[PDB]
Amino acid sequence: WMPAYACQRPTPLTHHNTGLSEALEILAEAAGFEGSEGRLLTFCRAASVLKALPSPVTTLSQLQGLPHFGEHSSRVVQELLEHGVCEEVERVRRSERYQTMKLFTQIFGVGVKTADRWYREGLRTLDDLREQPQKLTQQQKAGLQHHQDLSTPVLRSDVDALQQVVEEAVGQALPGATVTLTGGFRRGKLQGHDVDFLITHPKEGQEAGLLPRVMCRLQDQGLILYHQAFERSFCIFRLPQPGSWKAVRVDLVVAPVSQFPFALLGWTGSKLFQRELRRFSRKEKGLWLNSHGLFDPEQKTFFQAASEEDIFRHLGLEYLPPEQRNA
DNA sequence: CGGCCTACG
DNA sequence: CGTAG
DNA sequence: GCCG
Ligand SMILES: [Mg+2]
Ligand code: NA
Ligand code: NA
Repeated sequence: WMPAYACQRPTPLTHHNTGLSEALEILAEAAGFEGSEGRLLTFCRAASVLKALPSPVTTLSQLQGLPHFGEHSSRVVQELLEHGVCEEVERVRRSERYQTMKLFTQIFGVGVKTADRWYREGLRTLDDLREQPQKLTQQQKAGLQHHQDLSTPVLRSDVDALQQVVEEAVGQALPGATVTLTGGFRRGKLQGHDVDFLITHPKEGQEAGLLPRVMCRLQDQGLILYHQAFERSFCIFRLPQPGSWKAVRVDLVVAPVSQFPFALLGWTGSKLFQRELRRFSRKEKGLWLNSHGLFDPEQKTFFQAASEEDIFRHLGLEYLPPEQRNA
């Protein structure tokens, strides 16, 4: 009844099993901190299955037959239903390792492998990292410098202000170029931790060289605190606020218009949705999907898509609008 | 047994 | 390695 | 951890 791939089922933003999914996602995150991407994926997938259910799970029997629920994920739900807590989840939550790995990997520029090395070296707090700055990349220095602001929710009012200044810079750099809001905000989220924009031009080839021109124009307006030929720019903007400013993470992506449906699909997410869609494409349909195109490795050809709907159709999938891709 | 998404900076 | 969805 |  419940399809096994997340791209085969609608997942709305608001759902009925948040307590259960959040517990499984703690175990997924902890699996990642220990270097087990496979266990992370299973727990992510199991959490996502619960997000797609039409009603609250109140009895363990409601799990029978569900994909990605085996002995371990079922026991977690069982304990939560019977007792309101899962001992394993609580042990993880309270552990110094989990808390510190979460603290460090939430820094922009720091992933699991870097966080784990620092943990093994005895580091535990952000001030510990600040006390040893030669051990930081430029990206990490920027992540730590702006960490307070980057932990503040980005609101819709911020998104609208950012879209205006990005549209102004893009228009100065290339008349006729367009700016599309992607990421979680396109899926209907009201808050986020960053803002994602996709930039193109209707005439194929005119977007060559656009992103450096856009960045130069934003920097000369004093809008850029941090950035790295290129097509993805991971920025920190100086966003004006009444009497002051705050740092905000902004991603700017350029795509030629021939690739725009693929980039729009990829950058709209969710992350799990897109991993599942790429897995489905290759494993079930024998086609290779990324944010540039959909490749048939037998014919050695690329699928010409005019819309996201075209891509779903070519993959034999029922179309899902962005607000149902919240896997 | 062995895969688990697939890119760019 | 980091980043992204 | 789950499954093809
Ligand atoms: Mg985002
Ligand atoms: Na990080
Ligand atoms: Na982003």
